[PDB]
Amino acid sequence: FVVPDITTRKNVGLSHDANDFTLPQPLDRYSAEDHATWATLYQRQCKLLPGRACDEFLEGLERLEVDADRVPDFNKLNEKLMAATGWKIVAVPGLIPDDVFFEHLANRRFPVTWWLREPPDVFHNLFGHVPLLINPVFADYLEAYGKGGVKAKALGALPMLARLYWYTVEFGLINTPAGMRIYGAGILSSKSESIYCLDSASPNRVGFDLMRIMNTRYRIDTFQKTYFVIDSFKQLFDATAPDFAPLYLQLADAQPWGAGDIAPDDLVL
Ligand SMILES: [Co+2]
Repeated sequence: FVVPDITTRKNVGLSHDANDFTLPQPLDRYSAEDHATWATLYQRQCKLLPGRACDEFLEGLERLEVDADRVPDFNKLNEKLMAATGWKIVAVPGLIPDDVFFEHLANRRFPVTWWLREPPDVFHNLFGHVPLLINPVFADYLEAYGKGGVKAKALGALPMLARLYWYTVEFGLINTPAGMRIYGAGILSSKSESIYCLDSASPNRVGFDLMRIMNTRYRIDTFQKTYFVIDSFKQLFDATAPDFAPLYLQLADAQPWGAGDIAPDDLVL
């Protein structure tokens, strides 16, 4: 049997723009159970993340006044985000087409799935992804990433950018004098990957390298086998400076690294 998935079920009776896929945040659809689920997830992550999340992340939660006890009102959050870096969040139904996603980031809009899991949802997207948007260097990286979507689409290279996004914005680590810390949203919203990625001898921790990353496969249904480590958000922004077109064409011919591979030139940590 095939039953409707959570995206389908949650969006019953709702609409979205056929071109940009946004909708007003449907506040009336959040039940008491939704707010309680949010509060439980927020409490869980805030207990586990000190000394694991990068300090900027935890500061962003506070500066944006991300609600601890209910699903946040996007408009209220936007008042703080806009004043900090000129970014805003927009509600979307769930996963959206790549060219739409890139167009949003290129215009300093961060798409956030509106609905919550039952006890890539609103907790993952808002709690995991949004706090670092108050950091001007990280925000500029996302904008530059977005702006690259047009060229990538024209060259059939969106999956090569998707690898960069996955291994930075979703699953990135940042080294600090106090020890390795986490900035990837997929880790920051996770119950246990937050532990494994810092504490386990199992995964590879490899120094950030743009070409290497864009040549690296990833898998979505398991903890990462490789994490890429930056020294600064400036390293991410600076990585977007050159022309990606000849990088894409070089990679198009190559065999990608597997998700668990170590490459000959890796700086291994
Ligand atoms: Co994500």
